[PDB]
Amino acid sequence: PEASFQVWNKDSSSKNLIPRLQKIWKNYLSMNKYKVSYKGPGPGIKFSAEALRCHLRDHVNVSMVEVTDFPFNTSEWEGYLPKESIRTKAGPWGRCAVVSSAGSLKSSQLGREIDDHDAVLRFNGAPTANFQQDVGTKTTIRLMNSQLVTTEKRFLKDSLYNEGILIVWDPSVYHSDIPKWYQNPDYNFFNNYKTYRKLHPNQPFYILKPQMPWELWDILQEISPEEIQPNPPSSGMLGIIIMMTLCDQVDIYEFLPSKRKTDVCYYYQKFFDSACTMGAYHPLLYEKNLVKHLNQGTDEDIYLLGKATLPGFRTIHC
Ligand SMILES: *[C@@H]1O[C@H](CO)[C@@H](O[C@@H]2O[C@H](CO)[C@@H](O[C@@H]3O[C@H](CO[C@H]4O[C@H](CO)[C@@H](O)[C@H](O)[C@@H]4O[C@@H]4O[C@H](CO)[C@@H](O[C@@H]5O[C@H](CO)[C@H](O)[C@H](O)[C@H]5O)[C@H](O)[C@H]4NC(C)=O)[C@@H](O)[C@H](O[C@H]4O[C@H](CO)[C@@H](O)[C@H](O)[C@@H]4O[C@@H]4O[C@H](CO)[C@@H](O[C@@H]5O[C@H](CO)[C@H](O)[C@H](O)[C@H]5O)[C@H](O)[C@H]4NC(C)=O)[C@@H]3O)[C@H](O)[C@H]2NC(C)=O)[C@H](O)[C@H]1NC(C)=O
Ligand SMILES: Nc1ccn([C@@H]2O[C@H](CO)[C@@H](O)[C@H]2O)c(=O)n1
Repeated sequence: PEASFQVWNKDSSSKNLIPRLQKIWKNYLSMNKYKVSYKGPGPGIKFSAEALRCHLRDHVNVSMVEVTDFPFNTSEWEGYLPKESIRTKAGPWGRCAVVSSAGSLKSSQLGREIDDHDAVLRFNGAPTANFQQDVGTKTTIRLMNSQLVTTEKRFLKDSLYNEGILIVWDPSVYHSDIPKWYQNPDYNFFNNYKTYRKLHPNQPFYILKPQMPWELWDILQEISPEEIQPNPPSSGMLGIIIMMTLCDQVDIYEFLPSKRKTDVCYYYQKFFDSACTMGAYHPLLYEKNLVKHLNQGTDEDIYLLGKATLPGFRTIHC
């Protein structure tokens, strides 16, 4: 007979959520922090995985702030941004993994498998020490939010960040261009970005353009059958899109949860929070519908391995 088990439900909505997280979702809708007014095609639209993958390649500009973008062409910013394009510095690569920071990675024994990709993406302060056998040992790209660069004093100190290519991103006002964003960043990380840059001139450190997270959000809101949190996508979703721009194959682990689904928010932290898996601030719930929708793997691969497989943009149709 055929096995019965549960993997992520592609049509997850707020009505599936715990009432606790339902109120939180509702409240973020209300305090429209980023002054979002969705004016696109309208809540709820169906795409084939082939078409949506191609609607994603075409309508999201994965690009980094360059020294041509005002005011990063001014004297104070001289020599601060990387000379070369990230695409020059990064691959293009063949096998790539995205390591989510979920607690569900604990005792998953993915460490060797994750190490067998040409390049590995991790987030924020997710550490390697003590976790090699569950998480891997290699860090090629690390995507971080601006809050960590602004406020985490460990960012300028801990030897871990000093591995691979770094990227910082910052939530802007909805549809804001670079100069408006620069004047009003969510966190003021510019000082610390500069200060790091002085410390490690050799290691490539990029700033994501503020437009990218909202371009991805538009598609989310357009897909979902209801209003999603008007806050940018999680680092995890942006990281998926990024690696898709740089890889043929992206294997993404414990984003879609395995059977090890747990309230433990992070593998390196000890505190419990269901919201880390299901979403509170980020529209994480709808991102996972998406990743589950584009998933080219089996449902068994999700149950056992927490593994989704999405193909990279380089290998797509029309
Ligand atoms: C992600 O990031 C993406 C990249 O940044 C981004 O994509 C960009 O989107 C923009 C839209 O938002 C889009 O902007 C348009 O740009 C047009 C010009 O582009 C050309 O120059 C830019 C320079 O930046 C370049 O990037 C682009 O590629 C174009 O270069 C051309 O490249 C061709 C390559 O294919 C090349 O052709 C090749 O040549 C080869 C030679 O061997 C070979 O032959 C190849 O086979 C051949 O293909 C070509 O030579 C070259 N051309 C040039 C000039 O360099 C603009 O035209 C356009 O502006 C118009 O539209 C906007 C609205 O969109 C209007 O506001 C604006 O006013 C313009 O409207 C025109 O207005 C004039 C004047 O009023 C009108 O003229 C009248 O016409 C009448 C009838 O004709 C009559 O004559 C009257 O007398 C005239 O007065 C005209 O009709 C109006 N047009 C229209 C349609 O109404 C616009 O700015 C940009 O191109 C995109 N970039 C890329 C790379 O795709 C993307 O948006 C980002 N994603 C997200 C989600 O944000
Ligand atoms: N329990 C968790 C914790 C985190 N995450 C994903 O991992 C990224 C890094 O924090 C987050 O941005 C999020 O995408 C997750 O899916 N589940």
